[PDB]
Amino acid sequence: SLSAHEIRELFLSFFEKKGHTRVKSAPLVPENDPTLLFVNAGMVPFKNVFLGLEKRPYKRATSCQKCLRVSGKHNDLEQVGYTSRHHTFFEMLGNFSFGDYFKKEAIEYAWEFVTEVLKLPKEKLYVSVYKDDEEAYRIWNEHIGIPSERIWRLGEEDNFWQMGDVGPCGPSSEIYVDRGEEYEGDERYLEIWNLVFMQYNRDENGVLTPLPHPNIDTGMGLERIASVLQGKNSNFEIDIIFPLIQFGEEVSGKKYGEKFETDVALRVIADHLRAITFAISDGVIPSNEGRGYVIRRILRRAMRFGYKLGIENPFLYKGVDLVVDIMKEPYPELELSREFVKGIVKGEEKRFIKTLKAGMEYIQEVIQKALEEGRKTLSGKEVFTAYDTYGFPVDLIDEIAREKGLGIDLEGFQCELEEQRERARKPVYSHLKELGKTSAFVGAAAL
Repeated sequence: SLSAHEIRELFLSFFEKKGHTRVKSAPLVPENDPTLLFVNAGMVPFKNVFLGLEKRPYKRATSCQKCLRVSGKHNDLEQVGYTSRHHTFFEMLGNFSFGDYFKKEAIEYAWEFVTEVLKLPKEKLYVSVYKDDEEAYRIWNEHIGIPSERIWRLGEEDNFWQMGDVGPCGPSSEIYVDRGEEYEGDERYLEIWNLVFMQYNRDENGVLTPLPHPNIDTGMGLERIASVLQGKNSNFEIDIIFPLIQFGEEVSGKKYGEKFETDVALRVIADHLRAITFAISDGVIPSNEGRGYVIRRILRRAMRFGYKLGIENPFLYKGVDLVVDIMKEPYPELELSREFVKGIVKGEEKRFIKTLKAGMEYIQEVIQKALEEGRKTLSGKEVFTAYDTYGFPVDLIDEIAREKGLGIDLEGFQCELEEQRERARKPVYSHLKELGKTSAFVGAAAL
């Protein structure tokens, strides 16, 4: 019913209709936060304002934020392709108070938007609050008029938010849509909005004291809500994503929705195309460490799944064109970076494709021999070969082996690394013993 592009502008213009200043998406890469690789949510750009370190001409903000979930405590990379809900890159709609309005308004606005602007039947909406948050329950039940039967009081894991282990925190309220009895669990009661009531400060001892000025933080995933409004069962079948699945079909000659493993590769390519396009446009260069390596991995993973579909040549650079053309309205700057991003991608593909094929042969070889001889893991040496000789990211090796039931000898791989680190001994820096763990985020040459 509503195009993804349409949903975005509405959200923005609706909150703009209420004192909110439309702040544009901060780049995926944090200008000054060398600890965090990518912006993973809404408030990150606004973090200091929520703390009182940065002032702002406004007390109300709204935005559609370019987000990546490929690092640290918010890392969905391992799941991308296997489900219908996970992303590397995605857009988050948010409304924030610093701290002007609190729970009531945040709830009032959110209810209005979902009922009036989104036009979703109110009897098909469920809400969750923190069991100890009586104020929030009250607002929903009495003031908004949600029957007690469509309100959930849940615990800390479900309804309490924290900025970190210390600092600003508070209860949260999530809005769900009952998609029908034809579904199950969180797929039936699909969350579309998370409202955060930044109410408390947690000190170094874990004690919670009230904040002088309560804050508001919210997040609504654009791809997910669009799937509800477009009646889709997957984020990948939406107007602004499905064309990329079709790009995968056209190049491979395989069809979506026939074989599960075929769809996985298709979803991986479609999603990764958006990630690489947006990251390289925002200034990231594929390298062997940090932000550059995460995208190298993403790009390599996509190359691998395409080759799994029988694509013997580079194709990912062609997909950039589609993404740019699909996302040029809300992000007109993607057009200035188009050819630049395309060239970078093609060069990366061209640089690694032959080494990927040769590596896949080696990996499938030792994998096959291990099954013939009754081995349940790839030895440390074999993992080091594919990682060092063929430049395969560890996570990728672990995933290819996982396809046939084999794990990877982690202690043996750690051992092998010290022995290699030793060849120089007898950029990036690793504690000894960290090396096994550090190798999941850097290329072999970086060690």
